[PDB]
Amino acid sequence: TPQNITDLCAEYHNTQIHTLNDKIFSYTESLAGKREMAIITFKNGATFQVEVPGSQHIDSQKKAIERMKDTLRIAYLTEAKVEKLCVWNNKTPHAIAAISMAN
Amino acid sequence: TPQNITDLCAEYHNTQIHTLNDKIFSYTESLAGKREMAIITFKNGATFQVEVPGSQHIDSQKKAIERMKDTLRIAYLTEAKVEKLCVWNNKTPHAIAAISMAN
Amino acid sequence: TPQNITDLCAEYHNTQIHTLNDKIFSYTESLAGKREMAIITFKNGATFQVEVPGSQHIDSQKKAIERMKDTLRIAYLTEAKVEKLCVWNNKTPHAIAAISMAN
Amino acid sequence: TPQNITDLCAEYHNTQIHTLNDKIFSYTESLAGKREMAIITFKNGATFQVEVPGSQHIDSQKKAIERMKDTLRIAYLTEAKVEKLCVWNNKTPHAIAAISMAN
Amino acid sequence: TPQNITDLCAEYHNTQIHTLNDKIFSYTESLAGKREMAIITFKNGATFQVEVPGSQHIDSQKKAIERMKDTLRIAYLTEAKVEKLCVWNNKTPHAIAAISMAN
Repeated sequence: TPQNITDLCAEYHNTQIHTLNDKIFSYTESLAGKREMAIITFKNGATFQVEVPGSQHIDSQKKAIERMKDTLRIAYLTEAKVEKLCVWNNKTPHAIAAISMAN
Repeated sequence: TPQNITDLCAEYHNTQIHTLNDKIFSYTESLAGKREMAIITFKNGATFQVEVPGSQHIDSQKKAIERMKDTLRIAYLTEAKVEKLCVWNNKTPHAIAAISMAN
Repeated sequence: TPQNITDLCAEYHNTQIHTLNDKIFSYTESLAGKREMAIITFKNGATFQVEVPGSQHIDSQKKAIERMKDTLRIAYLTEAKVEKLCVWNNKTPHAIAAISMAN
Repeated sequence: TPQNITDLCAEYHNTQIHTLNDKIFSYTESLAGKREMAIITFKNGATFQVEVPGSQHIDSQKKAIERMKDTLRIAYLTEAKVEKLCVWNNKTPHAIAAISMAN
Repeated sequence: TPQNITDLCAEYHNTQIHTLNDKIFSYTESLAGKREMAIITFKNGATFQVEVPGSQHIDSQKKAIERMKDTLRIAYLTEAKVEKLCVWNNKTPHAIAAISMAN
């Protein structure tokens, strides 16, 4: 298994690492039909989503999508520094695949 | 895919944005039959609900409704500032579709 | 839908409002068979339960019963002020139907 | 329904009350197969388990077992004082049936 | 049942105890397909995973794997000291089987 987010991210196509080293500036979540998603931003203007679950996702990802939204909410509320995000860059906003937190 | 709450809200019929920029004043939840819901208020008097799950909701919204009540409870307890709510205005109290949190 | 806990409470028989305006003094939880319940008290001694799920409950209430126990535990640990409880008074201890928190 | 943990405990065979009036000293949890359980200790050395779910358990206890592990973890992390435990004493470590927390 | 993490760990083949007595330095989680996992590190460089649920795991472990990831997240965010990890050391990074928190 990968030992860090960068190596993990590199195992997939259409991804990139963003380095934030900053707490989340805003947290948005929606229960509206077909937009059951979360959106975060950072003070540098960067915006990211956790995608609406869809046919691109495999079954094993469903619980992990829900966990990620849990993680972003509590990170936001505790002002935890986000080190890096692994994202898919073929979506707008870029779609979160992985998160690391440090410092 | 929308990049913020305002753009997301605009995709739906019978919605509007309320700007609060304030912590939640009160949090109420019920387990009584047919009233399994949450109600929040702000010190300006504004009252909002998370609706009881019903036939106006698609399968994908059900988990998101449960998440929203989780979010409102922990926002209330941490005194997190609510920036905006996207609501359906064809319900009373107006029914929450989305929330953004920021300072 | 109801604007507040008092109006919600009045939609049901065998209920009353207790106004506490105080934090929970004690929290008790059981996994023992046929007693899978929570009990709370306030400083004055008044005692309330979240009932064991039973025949009186409709299916939609089951997730709400679990949420209520989650709410009581975190309210207890954070010393959140409980404003009101809506309770069924045909049980002993009185059985919680709804809770409002406000500072 | 019982008004408190001591009365609840007395409804069962093979139980006793431990009065700790102390925070949890250590919290242990395992995902290893057939040992999916939690263990806590107190500074006095007293050790308690949440049992692995088994044939002795009824369906209604499954969620409550998960909830108790949730409760012990957050009590441990918040340094919440544990008042009493109701335990089954026909197991080693003694198996938790119920917990009370008070200031 | 085992009374502590060291004795639990010894019940299994291909395990060892690591003694950290330190808070988690970094927390990483992924929702990417086939890498639905968490990774933690300590400041001494030690790196550990919660393995992706697979066919090595029995059904009772599935909920416990999710719980473990919940625990590591909240331990990280609260700066809780991790005492020991029981790991399988036939995986790289070593795969977490159990955790103890004290002190």
